Amino acid sequence: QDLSEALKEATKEVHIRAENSEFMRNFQKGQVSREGFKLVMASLYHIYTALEEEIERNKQNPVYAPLYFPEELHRRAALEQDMAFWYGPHWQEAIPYTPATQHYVKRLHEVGGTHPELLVAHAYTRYLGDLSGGQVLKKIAQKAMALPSSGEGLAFFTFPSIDNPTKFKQLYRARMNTLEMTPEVKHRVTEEAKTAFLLNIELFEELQALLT
Ligand code: HEM
Repeated sequence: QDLSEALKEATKEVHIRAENSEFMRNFQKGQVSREGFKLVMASLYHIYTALEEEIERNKQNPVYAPLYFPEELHRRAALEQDMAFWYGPHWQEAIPYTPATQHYVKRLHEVGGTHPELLVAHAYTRYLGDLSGGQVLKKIAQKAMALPSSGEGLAFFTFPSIDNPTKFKQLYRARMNTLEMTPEVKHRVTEEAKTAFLLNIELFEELQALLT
């Protein structure tokens, strides 16, 4: 059984739960506020910053290397543009860094520093979702907040080096399936992907509480 299928199957239940967190439910319905959106985007900025520092650390490591697609997928530069848009030119000092974001970042560094064979779980959880449902969420954010089609403020959701998100997803999946894989590693990759999802759910629970 292929890793990319194992992961999708192992995370389908927790995905249903992540979509039905209060924050994403509100989001889905078009009820995102500028404050809420700013909080989540500032949190992703720290998260992707951590994920991508660790992808760099391990880019030559064969437990990750076949998924090294910085030009196409990396999000940090995009989030930096979005932060300047939403928080202004001194965004670096304005943006929050919540404890639930700190927790996710911490685990990202643990995985990247000490269990890099699990980094694929974290890249899967974030990038493949960004290439799928992320595009749906973009449209909702755009309509809710009157964001222009020109893309300012939504650089995170825009992949200028991928023509077709779905084709790239297929490539990414086919490359996932070339990773060297023992039952040990596979079993723990799918577990870690479930933790990645939980860390996101916990971020969302946290943000909702901060907002209400
Ligand atoms: C309201 C919130 C969300 C909506 C509406 C949503 C929507 C979707 C949709 C429509 C797909 C494609 C389904 C398919 O190809 O069969 C999907 C895939 C995915 N989503 Fe989500 N999603 C949401 C939240 C999340 C969150 C919080 C994460 C992770 C943190 C996530 C991660 C993924 C991943 C990794 C995939 C690809 C699954 C695979 O093909 O292996 N999404 N999302």
